[PDB]
Amino acid sequence: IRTKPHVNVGTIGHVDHGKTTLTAALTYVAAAENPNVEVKDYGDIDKAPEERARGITINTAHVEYETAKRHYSHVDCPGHADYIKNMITGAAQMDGAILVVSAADGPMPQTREHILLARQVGVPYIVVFMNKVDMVDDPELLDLVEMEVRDLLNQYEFPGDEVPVIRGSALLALEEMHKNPKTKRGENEWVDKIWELLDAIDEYIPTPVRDVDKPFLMPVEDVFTITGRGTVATGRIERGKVKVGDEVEIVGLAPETRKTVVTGVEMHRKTLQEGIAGDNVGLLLRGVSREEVERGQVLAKPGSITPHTKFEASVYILKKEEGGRHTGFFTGYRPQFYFRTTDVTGVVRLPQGVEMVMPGDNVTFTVELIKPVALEEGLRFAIREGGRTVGAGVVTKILE
Amino acid sequence: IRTKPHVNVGTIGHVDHGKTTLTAALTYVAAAENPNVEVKDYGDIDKAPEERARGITINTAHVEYETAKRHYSHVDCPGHADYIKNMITGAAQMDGAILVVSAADGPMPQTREHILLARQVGVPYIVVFMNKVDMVDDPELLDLVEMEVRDLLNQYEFPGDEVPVIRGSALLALEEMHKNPKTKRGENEWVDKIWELLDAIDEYIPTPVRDVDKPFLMPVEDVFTITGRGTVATGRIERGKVKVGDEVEIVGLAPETRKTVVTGVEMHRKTLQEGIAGDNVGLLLRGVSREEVERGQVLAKPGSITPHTKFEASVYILKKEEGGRHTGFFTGYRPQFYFRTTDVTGVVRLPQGVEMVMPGDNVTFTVELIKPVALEEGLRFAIREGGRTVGAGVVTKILE
Amino acid sequence: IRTKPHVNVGTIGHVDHGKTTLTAALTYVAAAENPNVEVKDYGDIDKAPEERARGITINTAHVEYETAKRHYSHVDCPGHADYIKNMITGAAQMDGAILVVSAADGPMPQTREHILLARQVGVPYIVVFMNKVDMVDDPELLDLVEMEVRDLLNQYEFPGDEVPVIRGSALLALEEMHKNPKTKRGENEWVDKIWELLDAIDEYIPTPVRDVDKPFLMPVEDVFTITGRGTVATGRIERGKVKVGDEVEIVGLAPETRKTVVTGVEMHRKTLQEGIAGDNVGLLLRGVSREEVERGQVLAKPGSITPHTKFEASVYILKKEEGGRHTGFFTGYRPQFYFRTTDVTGVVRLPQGVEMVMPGDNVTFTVELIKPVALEEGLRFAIREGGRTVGAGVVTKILE
RNA sequence: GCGGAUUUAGCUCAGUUGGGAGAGCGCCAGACUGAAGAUCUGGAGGUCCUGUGUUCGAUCCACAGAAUUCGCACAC
RNA sequence: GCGGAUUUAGCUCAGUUGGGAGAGCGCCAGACUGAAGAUCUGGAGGUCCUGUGUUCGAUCCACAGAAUUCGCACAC
RNA sequence: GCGGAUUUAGCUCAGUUGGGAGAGCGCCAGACUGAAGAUCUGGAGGUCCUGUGUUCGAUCCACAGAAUUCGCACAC
Ligand SMILES: CC/C=C/[C@@H](OC(N)=O)[C@@H](Cl)[C@H](O)CC(=O)[C@@H](O)[C@H](O)[C@H](C)/C(Cl)=C/C=C/C=C(C)/C=C/C=C/C(=O)O[C@@H]1C[C@@H](C(=O)O)CC[C@@H]1O
Ligand SMILES: CC/C=C/[C@@H](OC(N)=O)[C@@H](Cl)[C@H](O)CC(=O)[C@@H](O)[C@H](O)[C@H](C)/C(Cl)=C/C=C/C=C(C)/C=C/C=C/C(=O)O[C@@H]1C[C@@H](C(=O)O)CC[C@@H]1O
Ligand SMILES: CC/C=C/[C@@H](OC(N)=O)[C@@H](Cl)[C@H](O)CC(=O)[C@@H](O)[C@H](O)[C@H](C)/C(Cl)=C/C=C/C=C(C)/C=C/C=C/C(=O)O[C@@H]1C[C@@H](C(=O)O)CC[C@@H]1O
Ligand SMILES: Nc1nc2c(ncn2[C@@H]2O[C@H](COP(=O)(O)OP(=O)(O)NP(=O)(O)O)[C@@H](O)[C@H]2O)c(=O)[nH]1
Ligand SMILES: Nc1nc2c(ncn2[C@@H]2O[C@H](COP(=O)(O)OP(=O)(O)NP(=O)(O)O)[C@@H](O)[C@H]2O)c(=O)[nH]1
Ligand SMILES: Nc1nc2c(ncn2[C@@H]2O[C@H](COP(=O)(O)OP(=O)(O)NP(=O)(O)O)[C@@H](O)[C@H]2O)c(=O)[nH]1
Ligand SMILES: [Mg+2]
Ligand SMILES: [Mg+2]
Ligand SMILES: [Mg+2]
Repeated sequence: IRTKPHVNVGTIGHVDHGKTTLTAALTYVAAAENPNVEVKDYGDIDKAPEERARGITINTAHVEYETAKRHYSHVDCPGHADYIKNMITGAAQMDGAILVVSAADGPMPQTREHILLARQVGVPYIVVFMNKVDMVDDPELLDLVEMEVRDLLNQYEFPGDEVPVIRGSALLALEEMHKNPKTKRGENEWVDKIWELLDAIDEYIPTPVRDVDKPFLMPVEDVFTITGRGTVATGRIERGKVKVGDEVEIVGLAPETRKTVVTGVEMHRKTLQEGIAGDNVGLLLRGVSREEVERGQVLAKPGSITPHTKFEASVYILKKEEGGRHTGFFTGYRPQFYFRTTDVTGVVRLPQGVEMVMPGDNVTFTVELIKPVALEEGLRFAIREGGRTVGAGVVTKILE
Repeated sequence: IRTKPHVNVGTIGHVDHGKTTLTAALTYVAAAENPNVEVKDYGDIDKAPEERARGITINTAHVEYETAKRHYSHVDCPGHADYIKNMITGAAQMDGAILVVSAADGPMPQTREHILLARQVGVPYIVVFMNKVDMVDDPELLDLVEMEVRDLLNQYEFPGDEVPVIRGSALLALEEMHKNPKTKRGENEWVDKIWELLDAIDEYIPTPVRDVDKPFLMPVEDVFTITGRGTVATGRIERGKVKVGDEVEIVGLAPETRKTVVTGVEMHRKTLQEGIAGDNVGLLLRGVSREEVERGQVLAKPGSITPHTKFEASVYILKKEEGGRHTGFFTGYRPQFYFRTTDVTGVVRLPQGVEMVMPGDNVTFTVELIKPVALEEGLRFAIREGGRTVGAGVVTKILE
Repeated sequence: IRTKPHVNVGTIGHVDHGKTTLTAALTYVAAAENPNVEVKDYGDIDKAPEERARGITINTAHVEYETAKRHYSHVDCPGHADYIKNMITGAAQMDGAILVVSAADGPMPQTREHILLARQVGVPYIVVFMNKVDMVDDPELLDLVEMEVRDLLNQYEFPGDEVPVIRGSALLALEEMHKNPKTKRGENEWVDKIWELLDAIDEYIPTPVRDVDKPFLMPVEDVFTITGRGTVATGRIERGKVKVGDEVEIVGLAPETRKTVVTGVEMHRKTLQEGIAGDNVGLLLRGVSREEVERGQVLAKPGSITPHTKFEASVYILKKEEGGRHTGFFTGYRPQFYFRTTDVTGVVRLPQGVEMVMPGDNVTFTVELIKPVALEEGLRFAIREGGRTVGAGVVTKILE
């Protein structure tokens, strides 16, 4: 149901500091208007039996909403160390984010780690939201805990002292949107900190510009059997657009390029004609159950960039100084490689010249994924092995 | 069509002495009443073109009937040496039998061999029926030929002089039931010897007690494509009971456990609800032609005791003195093993202790059937190789 | 639509001398009557885009017609050296032919080669048609160019001076049948040379006698998907006859003997009951597209002479003197063998006696075709390797 | 459930009465060829389908199994 | 039925005019390791897809085949 | 998307704290047999599923992967 500017964002921060809560406080604060802005409550997201059981976001969750000017595609990341993988993924099919941060616990393990991941994953812009303020009173402490986030956002090459420290409270401002569902701006002093936070979004993040000029390509971000029909693959398409009924294909993880039909093309549960650039679309397909498509492949019309096992690439191994490894490695190294959606382990086989790649080193070499994948010379990709990120690089070529 | 006590029995004796004839003389003598007791004439049984052609029972045949008190499941065994296999089988899914014996030919090769088989196969009780009397007149000969059957039934550990020697004539008493179809007891002096014979059945054999408390299990005794539908597997179930329409399985001879439906559950050609314990039932199945089930497997609902190739067992090798072998044997010995229904050759592999099993020896060891089978620790089984029985034993364990 | 005597013939001669033209001049000259004799124009035959593009007959073409007495099955052969293969084929499912020869170019490469092929392929009778006369005027040249064809037809063991030299013009006599469609004999002096040519056919070729007393056997000469139905296999059957609806089989080239149905049995596009002996029939089949039958096999009812890879044979290797090879050869020799329809390479393996077959030599030995084929002891066959014919021989036996 | 077959060297076929099997085609050598193919002379290879019995000893006989093949029947 | 390709070492690719082909990746050695992986130095391997012709001699040329690939047509 | 398993010699199973694993069943030897089978005494074989980290050193520990298995959920 076409209309406004669909930008991509999200919340990423330590565990239990607020990512998940300050989310409804968007599907309410800016929902207190537009019939578009719907009912995205807390326990709403954390649908998972376990999630709500443990009390933490494990599984990635995304709940849209629109200010006035721009429409948004805001994703909610988990904070537990155990689940960065998921977290990572998200921050990949987005651009620019809200650094959820406890104003009562200062920075923390994930605080860093996440920003760092951001830094690593290259993310565009960030804006703090010094939250849980209400728990904090002593001012010498509220200032004192902004001087550390600037400090930190610096350390990880970032606007540091240039960034917005929208001190606020995700809960109080959400206990309001609950009482008075349609409270508007300039009404609640808590539903105000929120706006300042958006007046920083619209204010910090510039644009979600792209291009739908090159074929079907859906970085399959998700899959489910939606009762009564076939199955849908949610996932912010990079470059394509899908008018239901398009003979398609899945290019990746699965053996051969599976073909089916887009006879199902929703979007935010609100059917669209043919989703476009960066729009987190969501289509069904005729003849491809879940058993026919998993997070990872690239739903791509017959003929879009092919699947590969081998290939070549220009890589930059981060120094330990950048969270990379501290010991070089040589051929036989099998670190999983990340390609937008999924991640697959590949067996590095250094060039017939180099002998031992080292931290800091910037090099070239071959790879041989344990599975198949959508490759294209220039297709920049990331590398992480046991515990952390090691180096970034591009697909300099292809071999099979 | 439920009602009386279904006991299991049969006729076993030399070839041409009478087993097959003194059979109708039951489906008549006690048929001269109850509408249940039907038309089971001679040539009726020997349906086989060849059987009636050669003049001998080759193929196993069973024709029910009921006295007054108990109902019976009486089976007719062949006598020719060439066909003991069949004979054996029968005497397995029965209990207690009528030793058909010519009163004009004394005991004979099969006389012994069969009793012995009985003895070997462990059979409960036996009652002679010194037959063809009419051919015999001289009394010093009728007594004289009872003193040898006691003598013999002794030799093969049996009630010997305790057993019933119901001297009689299977033909004359069957030429009556032919003339006067409904002649009753105390009428024909030949149709009387018959009763004395039953008044010895009811009198000798005690009970056919059992239990239907453990799953589907049909020792598939027979198979045929019954015009217009699918196919039926006759075979006195040991422990189960089948209400038509039960999703089932065949566990044995065939590769994998074939699944189908009991949409066909006759019994004596007289449909029953759900046949039970030791009742020689007879059910059809949806999706399993003859080409899907052969004498041997165990029609057993999904989950009953599994199929095995390997396994362990406690065995008693009979001494030569007991009709067993006279030379020991060692590993590499491939004697077929008998499991209720069918019989399969297995490659004995003695324990890593014993070197040469000997007659008389009672031992333990491994086996490895040439095919698959329904095993269960405690599942007692028999062994016979070329020509005779060698030893009996139980499935002490299982291996695969 | 049964009626007259179906004899088999054709035109074979150098390239561009006339084979293709003096063809319509039959579907016209003798068509100027009988409604049977239809519209077979020049460019009609050469339907092929390329054929008419290059200006030469590459592809074999056959266009029927009937004099008065006998009906004919006349085939048009290509002349270009590049396409003898095709040419050859034709002259196989025919008998007796018209040596098309330019009266303005004397004999030529193919002139010889073709006659020779004829001679080689054993062909029965031949009649010249010294054509393009109109281009020629000087008589000392028209005689002079008949004295060379007799000369030649001699050289290649033939009636030589006994044969008909029906001097004529295929074009002029075809420019008439165009103007006056129903011009009759004794009318056009050019449409007369034609008759003389037929009055030489009927006059030279004696009979197309045969026998339909042995099973289905269609030397599959052609295949096409005929819009709306299944597919048809044209091809002068040797011995069979096919009433539509016959369960059939294809015995050759294809892996296993494919079975289908003759639910389609045309003939000259004029349905017949059940085509017969030597009649270039044409039947469809239920369940065998083109993808199920190619030029070569033998459509032969279930059970006709089997497929073979190995086999034995009595062979006569032609001397160089006969256009055969000039160097002997030994085991390992893989010359393609010709069997009526298709031709397949086979690996000769000389007998455990001979060491080196030589030109002139007449021998015996084994073969092992690269594919499967319809064999029968006595099934005479020809041999040609790179460029030419080498020797003829029969299937003395079979091996697999 | 019953009857006839046939089971042998990697392949196709032989052969026999118990002292334990032979051909071609491969196969690998040596000769010849730069090499290949062809050829010549050699060589290796078989639990003689399996068990048990009998025998001093079983490819063989007896008794029992098995695979593949042509047939006979039967709640048939 | 007709035309273009491409056929090479176990894998992926080279290479050339007739005297008979070279790389990586395997592969196996030797060094180093308790061993592995990594590495270093060696080694083996190709009937140059097949036949025939021509030649003293064919990976190569000629004539004929074959597999896989992109196209052309046709009772089409 | 989340959790429990289990991964070891050709096969079936052991075993442990970091100095690097043991049984049967095969497997091949030698004895015995003409040979077979049986038996006796020997022998060979495992990257301890994979990478990296830590360590002097990894089957083992840590961090990351993988296959197979039992469960939990979800435009579910
Ligand atoms: C899903 C597939 C997606 C792939 C792409 O993703 C995208 N974009 O989707 C990849 Cl291909 C990106 O396109 C690549 C990209 O964007 C590039 O631009 C790179 O990102 C860029 C070249 C890098 Cl790699 C920058 C790294 C900067 C690191 C810094 C400043 C480190 C922080 C140091 C502070 C600190 O104190 O850290 C502590 C201590 C430390 C120690 O002890 O030294 C250890 C670590 C600790 O945290
Ligand atoms: C279908 C599968 C069914 C299996 C079961 O079956 C069932 N039950 O269904 C089996 Cl598992 C049974 O459950 C086992 C069972 O029941 C046990 O109780 C055994 O049966 C029991 C331990 C045995 Cl084995 C007793 C044997 C007795 C033998 C005697 C008394 C021998 C006779 C001697 C006389 C004679 O002179 O014979 C001559 C001469 C002789 C020579 O020369 O010495 C040779 C032979 C001649 O005939
Ligand atoms: C499609 C399968 C069909 C197979 C059959 O097909 C059928 N029938 O369908 C085959 Cl199985 C036939 O049934 C076989 C058959 O019929 C037999 O009867 C043979 O045909 C017969 C035994 C032969 Cl082989 C005769 C050959 C005669 C050759 C001659 C007289 C040669 C001419 C010489 C003149 C000359 O100067 O030639 C020059 C010079 C020369 C040189 O230099 O020496 C070289 C060549 C030049 O042209
Ligand atoms: N005092 C105070 N408590 C808050 C505020 N925001 C959230 N909380 C409390 O913290 C709880 C859990 O925080 P939540 O938003 O789910 O954390 P998260 O970012 O999803 N972390 P993770 O998913 O990784 O466990 C809330 O339910 C609420 O009680 C706030 O602004 N002030
Ligand atoms: N005199 C006389 N003959 C009899 C008697 N019973 C049977 N017979 C004869 O013996 C014939 C065959 O006997 P039958 O019962 O078939 O023998 P069986 O027990 O089936 N033996 P098998 O089947 O092994 O051949 C009968 O048809 C009949 O003529 C009897 O009591 N007296
Ligand atoms: N002067 C003259 N020209 C003729 C005559 N017959 C044919 N032609 C010419 O030659 C042309 C081509 O001859 P055609 O019959 O197709 O030759 P073909 O026998 O099919 N040879 P190929 O098919 O092998 O090329 C005709 O179109 C026509 O112009 C004739 O009798 N006289
Ligand atoms: Mg969260
Ligand atoms: Mg009988
Ligand atoms: Mg032509």
